[PDB]
Amino acid sequence: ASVKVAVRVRPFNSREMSRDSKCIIQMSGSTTTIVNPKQPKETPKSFSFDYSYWSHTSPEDINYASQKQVYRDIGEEMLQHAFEGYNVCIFAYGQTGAGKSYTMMGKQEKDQQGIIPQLCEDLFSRINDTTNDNMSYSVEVSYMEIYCERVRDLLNPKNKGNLRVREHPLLGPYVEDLSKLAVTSYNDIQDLMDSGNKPRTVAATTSSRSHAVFNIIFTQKRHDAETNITTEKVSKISLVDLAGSERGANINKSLTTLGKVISALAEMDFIPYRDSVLTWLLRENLGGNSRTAMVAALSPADINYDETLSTLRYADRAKQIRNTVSVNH
Ligand SMILES: Nc1ncnc2c1ncn2[C@@H]1O[C@H](COP(=O)(O)OP(=O)(O)NP(=O)(O)O)[C@@H](O)[C@H]1O
Ligand SMILES: [Mg+2]
Repeated sequence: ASVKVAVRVRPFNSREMSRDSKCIIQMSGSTTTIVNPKQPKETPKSFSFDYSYWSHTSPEDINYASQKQVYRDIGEEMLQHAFEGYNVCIFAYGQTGAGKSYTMMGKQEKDQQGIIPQLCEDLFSRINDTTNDNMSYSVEVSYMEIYCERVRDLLNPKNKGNLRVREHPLLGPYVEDLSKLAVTSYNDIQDLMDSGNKPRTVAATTSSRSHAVFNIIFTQKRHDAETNITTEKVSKISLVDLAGSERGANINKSLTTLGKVISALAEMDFIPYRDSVLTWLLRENLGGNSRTAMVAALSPADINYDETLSTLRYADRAKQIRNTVSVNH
């Protein structure tokens, strides 16, 4: 199962309009072409991707990609693998201010919800539409923050101590004492989501330097009538919103390493998964038993050409990543 990759271009931001920025990003079909505003006559660079989201204009535009449409595409696709029993992972990557959070979390207001809110709703909606009484479900959630290789339990602010990332001798990495709460309804998991988004530390001492990881352990129990054993079907849903690649540093280790892992996997001995908390935890999502997808946010502005071309190249490498996947039953 190769890593699926989507790119999404947002509208101009205040910094760009103030510089009379021109749009150097062009989308057609599954192709994305970027123009070099420095070398206009150089041949433009095109990239092929599984999903191309043109969100530079507005919803009044027939060719605009909305939150809903982005979700209903790669969002339902991954949620369905989850239902199939696969571990799943969707992570947003890109330049600081490119639109990673808008894509993953969006705005809790009218029409603006991102992939995480929409997936949670869909997940509960589907569970509640189950008509087979032999099927029962359990949804547990965890939300954390990674900043300077330090882990914070976003579902438990009261705790001011950063959690320890460990390696279970047989079950893989995991954050110690990370809250894992059970929720029986969309509203509950949404109130937990809002609570977590408020606890997040983006203060002002500027732009996001931390990564957020939203984990849902979705368990499907099937009851067999004749003998009383209950087969469990488990799938972990990891929704990641990283810090912008932006434009001794322990504030950026995870990001730099993430790029190395991505490239070394695309090249495929040995990978620095352990060089950073971010790559250590998501090890299995990167090169392991997981259905993984990347969503690459991109500025449409000429002033961000290097940053955006950089993104497109890492987005391109990810596509080359292949993971051995097996349903968990
Ligand atoms: N598709 C979109 N439509 C409308 N506004 C958008 C869209 N994508 C991003 N934005 C806005 O542009 C800014 C970038 O948002 P997000 O907040 O999405 O950035 P990152 O998450 O790109 N930033 P950072 O964490 O600092 O690297 C925000 O003010 C968003 O409201
Ligand atoms: Mg952000």
